Amino acid sequence: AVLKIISWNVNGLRAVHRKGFLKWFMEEKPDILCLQEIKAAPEQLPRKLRHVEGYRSFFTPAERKGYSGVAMYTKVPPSSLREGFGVERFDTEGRIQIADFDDFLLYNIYFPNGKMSEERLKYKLEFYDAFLEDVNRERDSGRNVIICGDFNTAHREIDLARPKENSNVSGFLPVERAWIDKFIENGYVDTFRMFNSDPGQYTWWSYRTRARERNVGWRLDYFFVNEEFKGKVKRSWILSDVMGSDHCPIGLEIELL
Amino acid sequence: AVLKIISWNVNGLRAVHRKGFLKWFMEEKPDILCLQEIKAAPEQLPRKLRHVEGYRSFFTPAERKGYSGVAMYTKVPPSSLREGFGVERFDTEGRIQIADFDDFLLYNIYFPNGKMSEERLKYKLEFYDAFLEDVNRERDSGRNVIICGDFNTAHREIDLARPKENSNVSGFLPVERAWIDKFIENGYVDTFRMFNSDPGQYTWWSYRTRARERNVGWRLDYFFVNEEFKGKVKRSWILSDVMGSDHCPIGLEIEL
DNA sequence: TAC
Ligand SMILES: [Mg+2]
Ligand SMILES: [Mg+2]
Repeated sequence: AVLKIISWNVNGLRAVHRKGFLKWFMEEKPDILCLQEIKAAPEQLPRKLRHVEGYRSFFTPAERKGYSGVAMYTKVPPSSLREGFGVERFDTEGRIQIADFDDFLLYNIYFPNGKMSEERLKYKLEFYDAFLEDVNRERDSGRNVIICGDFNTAHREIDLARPKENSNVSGFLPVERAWIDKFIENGYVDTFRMFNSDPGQYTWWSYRTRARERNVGWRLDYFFVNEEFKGKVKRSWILSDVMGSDHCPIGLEIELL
Repeated sequence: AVLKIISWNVNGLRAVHRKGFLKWFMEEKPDILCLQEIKAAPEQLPRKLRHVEGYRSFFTPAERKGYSGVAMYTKVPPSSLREGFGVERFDTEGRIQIADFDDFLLYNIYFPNGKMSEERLKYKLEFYDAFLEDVNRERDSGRNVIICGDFNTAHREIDLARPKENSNVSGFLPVERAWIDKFIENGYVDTFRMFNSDPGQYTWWSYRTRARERNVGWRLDYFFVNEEFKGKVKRSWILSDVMGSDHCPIGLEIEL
């Protein structure tokens, strides 16, 4: 069987809903949909948006109103849902969904943005570490893992149009890039890079200066899998033509027998 | 599907081979690669360089040793290959490959350089004309055409850092610039200019005075298509960060 | 910097 997973930072779920997100959803027909940056209060979202037919939905909102939050729609009944690493400061921000689908755990993570201050760069980097711990523990216990979402970092120079200009900016600091190196080094694989080695493949573009249409962007959204499981991924692609947010969606297809 | 074509004046194929050209090739994975200025004698090129796995290769060398020559690597063979306009003085210089891939003909042309003398400026301008005749005839017969390579001319002031300084130099003469106007006027489209209107977009830089790193260069390498076919090009870009020659590669992507 |  083929299983299709889509990840998308929607930059506010009401914003894209007004833009016809539900129509794109019914067109795309993923088995599981992972969303980052919901912003809205789940209980007071449109009923049509909470209960889309054929899917069970899960919302993990931040404590702060109108901020962060993630969500998962799934055709597959999950055998558990965990919403944190069990570390207070990392679990109150609405960044974490870990869903068990038997063949694999699926991590839907909105990784912190480090731009706004030095405090938040530290917080991001330490979130990186807590996530590595968590996924390693699950992986060593024998679970296959799929990790998707917005990492807020471009891995290599190939992953953003403007590498030199940003070597000093959060999202392309050598500290952040080393963590991804270390993460990969721990037995995890950047799925998109299994199939496509071309530059100019991006998932986020600045709203300012017509950047998307000039294709001056970054790859911030990844699907990762543990090494053992990699032979199950048939494809990993970028849905470049889907608009409505400063991020575009990314797809994963896995084959399971 | 999506088909990727790359055009690159390698300024001598041995020179860039030594510089790790084969490694860039395997990184980039074009469906078709078009190369201008081979210089070397095909039969005595490295076997690794002639027979790269996954590609058929075609070399069209000049009669003159160590001079000019063009080449095409292609994952999918063409059904025909023509190596000239059928005009003697234009066809002995290793400047011309016309490959038929059914959906389109692909012209891989190393256009002549007019700097060295008045004789060669005339030769270049008349080569321009013979090429216009040819592509027009193929286009009128209904074929879709992609033309790529080194035109040895910057079209407009936007296409070189130093326009006033060179209004008197071959490569930016008004005579050469008018021919590109007339060529476009004949129903052909400068693909790069469909997507990017910024200045400072160049494909060649002088080796002297750190010109590349000061970005004082020229756009001399183009992908052109006939008007009818233009809706099929998804993108046309310059691969600025690829080194090894005084020219950098340019890319085309088409959806068939 | 166009040799
Ligand atoms: Mg956002
Ligand atoms: Mg040269």
